[PDB]
Amino acid sequence: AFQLEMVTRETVVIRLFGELDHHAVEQIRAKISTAIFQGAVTTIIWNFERLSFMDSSGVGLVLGRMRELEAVAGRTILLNPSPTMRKVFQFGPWMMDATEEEAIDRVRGI
Repeated sequence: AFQLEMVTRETVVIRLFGELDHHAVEQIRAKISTAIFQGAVTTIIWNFERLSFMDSSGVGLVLGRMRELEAVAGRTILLNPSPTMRKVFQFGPWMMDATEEEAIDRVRGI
C-alpha cells in the first residue's frame, strides 16, 4: 500500500507500507512524475519505514524520480531505509532516520 500527501510548498511525502507490488510502483510513477513535470513537486521524502518489501521496480521508481528532480534542481530524501535499501542506494540521496514532521521541519530550513 502507499499514500501521497502534499505536505509543504512543493514537498510530497510518499508513505510506503506493507508490500509494494509492481502495479503500485506504476500508480506512483504516474502521479509523481506528473507532479514534477507540472512543477507541483520539487522535493520528495520517501518514507520507507513500514515497508516490508518492494520488488526491483521500486528501486528504479525512486532513482527515476531522482533523475527527474535533478533537472528542476529538486531534492530527494530517503527516510527510514532498512539495510539493503540504504546499501542499495549508497552504492546518492539524503537519508535521515527521523519522523515525517522531523523530515519536513528539516526541509523548511535551507
